[PDB]
Amino acid sequence: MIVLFVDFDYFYAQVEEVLNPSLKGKPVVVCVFSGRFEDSGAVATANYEARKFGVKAGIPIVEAKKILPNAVYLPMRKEVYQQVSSRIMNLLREYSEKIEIASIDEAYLDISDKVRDYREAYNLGLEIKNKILEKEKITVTVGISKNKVFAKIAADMAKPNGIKVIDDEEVKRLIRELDIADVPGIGNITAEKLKKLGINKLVDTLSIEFDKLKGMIGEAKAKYLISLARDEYNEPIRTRVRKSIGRIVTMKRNSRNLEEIKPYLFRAIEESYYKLDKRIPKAIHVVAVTEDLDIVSRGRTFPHGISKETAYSESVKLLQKILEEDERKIRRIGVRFSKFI
DNA sequence: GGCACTGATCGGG
DNA sequence: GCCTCGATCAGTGCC
Ligand SMILES: Nc1ccn([C@H]2C[C@H](O)[C@@H](COP(=O)(O)OP(=O)(O)OP(=O)(O)O)O2)c(=O)n1
Ligand SMILES: [Ca+2]
Ligand SMILES: [Ca+2]
Ligand SMILES: [Ca+2]
Repeated sequence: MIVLFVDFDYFYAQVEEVLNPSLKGKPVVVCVFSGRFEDSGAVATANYEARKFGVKAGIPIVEAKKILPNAVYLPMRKEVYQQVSSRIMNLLREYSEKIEIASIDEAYLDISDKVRDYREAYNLGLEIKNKILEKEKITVTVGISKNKVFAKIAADMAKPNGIKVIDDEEVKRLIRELDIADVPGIGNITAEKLKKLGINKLVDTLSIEFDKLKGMIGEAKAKYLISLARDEYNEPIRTRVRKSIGRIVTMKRNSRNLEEIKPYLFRAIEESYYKLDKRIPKAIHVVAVTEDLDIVSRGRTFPHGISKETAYSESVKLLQKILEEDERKIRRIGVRFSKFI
């Protein structure tokens, strides 16, 4: 088919600029402050003026300040970005009945029934860009190609404030030339399991015999890569259904005292029910992040919905199970809810 | 043998 | 750091 992928530019930082245009041209850094002490936490994202100098998503706020001590550091206002995002997604709904909202700032549209060729798709992407800038003053990047994967690769290639088509010949080109590490779904861990098999371009997956592949990276990832390499990857645009909702907070200090952990757990439950809104979950998981940043979790499913009160008692029992079965101290604690009615 | 669960892992935003 | 974060894996109960 023809797939049009849309990815909002430096999204959180850009929303802050739209709400305060005085920020334009200055380096802006959106931060997630944990609360342990002044400037503990991580950068969620930064605009290009800050990113130019190495201030990127994930780094410690303290490291960012080392690099650009005079930048504007703003606390993440996720609920604001979520509202702006919801409005832009509503705009995209008008350009295709088949839309897949992939995350807070990305969506795929199947525009097969809306255009005959790539020339026409390109024009449709420009139209969408202009509509989003018109209504919300947000810039975005558009990628277009024959499937979801190469559409995303296109947008990657053209950001910021871009638009690009990857046509059939170029798809055949990329299967040959593009490094596997640049293929969506290959991370550091799988990339280096591939290097260690010698695989470094997509075409190579087709000459290695399946089980050396499957054996090392898994059945699913092997099939995925092979289908891309055969130019046979087809995955429809499907509406996404939220499968879980939760909240995990950082404690003021590592601990494995139940009475000390409890107040953070109950706050996580409270904030989680607020986010659930009308969704009633049948499953609850307590989730612990250990001092060495590992993640442990224990859950229970009920043949019925979980009332806040049942969430409160069950969560303590689940936290207790985690304390027995793992002796590392806990750094972050929260819950996730799922299996909605 | 293979389906339905579970917690851990991996890739990603 | 936190997720309006989900998919897939190995280990297992089960038919
Ligand atoms: N480790 C990360 C990565 C991303 N985000 C959030 C903030 C980003 O703005 C948003 C979108 O991700 P991109 O990965 O799309 O980030 P920008 O949109 O920030 O980057 P770009 O303009 O390159 O797309 O998700 C986050 O909180 N933590
Ligand atoms: Ca994105
Ligand atoms: Ca983006
Ligand atoms: Ca990559």
